[PDB]
Amino acid sequence: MIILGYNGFSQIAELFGRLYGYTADSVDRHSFLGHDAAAALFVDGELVAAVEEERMNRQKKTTAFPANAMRWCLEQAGISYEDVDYYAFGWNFTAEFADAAITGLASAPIPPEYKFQAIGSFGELWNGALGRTALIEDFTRHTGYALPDEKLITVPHHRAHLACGRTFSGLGDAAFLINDGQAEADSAIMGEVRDGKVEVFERFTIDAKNSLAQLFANITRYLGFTPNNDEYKVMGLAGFGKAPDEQDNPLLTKVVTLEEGGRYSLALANDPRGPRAYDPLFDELFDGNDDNRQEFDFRVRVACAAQQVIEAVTAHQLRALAEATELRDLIFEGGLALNCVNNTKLLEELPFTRVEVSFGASDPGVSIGAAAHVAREKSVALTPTESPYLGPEFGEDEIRATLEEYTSSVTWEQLPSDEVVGKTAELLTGKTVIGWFQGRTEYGPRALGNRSILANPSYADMKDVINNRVKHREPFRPFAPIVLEENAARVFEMGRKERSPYMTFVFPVRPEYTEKIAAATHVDATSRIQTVTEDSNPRLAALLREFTSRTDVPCLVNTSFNVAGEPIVCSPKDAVECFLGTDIDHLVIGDFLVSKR
Ligand SMILES: NC(=O)OP(=O)(O)OC[C@H]1O[C@@H](n2cnc3c(N)ncnc32)[C@H](O)[C@@H]1O
Ligand SMILES: [Mg+2]
Repeated sequence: MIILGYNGFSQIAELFGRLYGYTADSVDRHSFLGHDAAAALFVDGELVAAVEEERMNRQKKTTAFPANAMRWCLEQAGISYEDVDYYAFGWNFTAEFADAAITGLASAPIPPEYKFQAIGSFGELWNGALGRTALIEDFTRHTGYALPDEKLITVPHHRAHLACGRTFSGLGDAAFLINDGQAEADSAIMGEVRDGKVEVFERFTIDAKNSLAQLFANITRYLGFTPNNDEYKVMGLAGFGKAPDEQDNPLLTKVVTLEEGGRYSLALANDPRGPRAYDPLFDELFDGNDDNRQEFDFRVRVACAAQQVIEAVTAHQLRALAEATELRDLIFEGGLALNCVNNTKLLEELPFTRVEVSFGASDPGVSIGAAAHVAREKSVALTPTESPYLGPEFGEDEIRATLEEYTSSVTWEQLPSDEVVGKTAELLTGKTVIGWFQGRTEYGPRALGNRSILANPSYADMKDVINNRVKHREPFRPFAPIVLEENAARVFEMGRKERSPYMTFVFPVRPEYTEKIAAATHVDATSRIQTVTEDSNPRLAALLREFTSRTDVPCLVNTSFNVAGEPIVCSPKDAVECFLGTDIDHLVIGDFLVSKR
């Protein structure tokens, strides 16, 4: 039983650019489905391989067919397209949905002129990208394998999110919340998993016009940031501000309405100007004009408001789900689980003992999920696994061959394998920013110490220094720390958590370490931490013991290894080209210590 799950449409790029004006140069360029195209391959229940097409084609959140990733996934498992039993697509645009979607459109309080325009666009998206026919054509043009209808199973988007979380959570019977920007028809659902069987409580299912995630997205656009690429900047800005009273939160009274059964709805959900309608309504709530919106204290006030909406709405949803079932082990998946601040708050302030958000809570995870969903259904007992390190590895010979292609630009020494960790630790004792390239490429949006820039957080000026050594760093972004699992409770206020290996939860820094791990903390006194063990990342675990024995510092800064708007480096080619395009001191890539000439 070989099952491959994927996500992408080659024509989705073209169609949104034309129909909705969402073009490659627009701030709305990441705001259409198919973003975070990828492949994930299960052989006999072991998740053998996975990587996002953004890492291969080097184009961020690429909506493309994941051709290079599917190539690589098959190569890793040493098979071809024809050995795969079922392909899993992480969207389920069936005829039944399209039947309901038109029927829905027909039945709506709208001038029929807007109705023709909408139904016709949905047609262009249907025929162009979404439909089972477009899919089979799209696959067949790109792989060269002609995909038998038999071998293609489309998974409901939200169900694909669910399948990702279950694969990595460790749990059995669990409650769950999926809350993403938009699915086929829903924007969020809740239910439970009991003794293998998923059950959606349809009573909580929120429609796509009442989208909590896309409200935050509109807010991100409002403040001159890229919606669907820069929402953390809002979360980030909520750090420098005080939350209003919930009765004093303009967005929580004139935009969002809390309904019984943990439901909610939005003013201007049915306005046929689309979502851009909220732009002037936001000016009418926050003094907004053309010399105040992209300002700081403005950005901060809004941010706090938006962040509180997020905290407020999701809190309601989960309260409801509390009575709806007995279970207190929660799976939170979908893109609103990217709000790591909010994730901690749900855990601590609500009745769920355990809350598991995976490194694939976002759409990148729906490629893994799509495959997992089909497998479990095929009674294929799934080998439990916690590892995000699912992408391309590189040998000692492939790195040495790449560094020789750059003899003119960099020098390098090849250290003995088990001395590297200790030599990098000695460097890291200084005001030194490091490139760290080891093991298989990590999956999802956060770098978890295989394609990382590392640095010593103990020096007070290190924040300013990292941002200066790696020019081309994207602003409004705080630095996150790595720590060994054992030092987590000592250094951070963990509450109900004993470990956070994916940077999915934020935690307050205890006062006795605030000067020691400064660079890896926000002004909120918060760190989006990655716990590390000899089991999860032995080389990374080892680095920390060497670094900590020398400095008595328990944490290293771990920030994504990339320039602005470029995705995380995948190849060693990628790593060196980045190292040279930055003022980073050194690059430790496998057993090699690269320096510049
Ligand atoms: N399925 C689909 O359409 O893609 P998806 O599941 O990846 O959507 C993620 C959604 O979460 C929003 N989002 C991203 N980061 C966020 C954060 N920190 N807080 C709140 N919303 C966030 C983001 O703007 C987007 O609306
Ligand atoms: Mg999604």
